[PDB]
Amino acid sequence: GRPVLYQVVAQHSYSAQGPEDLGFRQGDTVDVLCEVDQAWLEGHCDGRIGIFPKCFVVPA
Repeated sequence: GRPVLYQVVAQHSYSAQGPEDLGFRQGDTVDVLCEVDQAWLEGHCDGRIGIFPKCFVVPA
């Protein structure tokens, strides 16, 4: 299992283009699973797991 580092809140919406992407709505809570890169995070939301830009979320 992937432990949840912390939760973040989406400040901007984001639509997933492929299966590696995590999409979400503005206001969704996201469970961060990996601090991938300077600009990318891996997380879970609504059963889905994927990566997304760090600049779309703020700490929960």
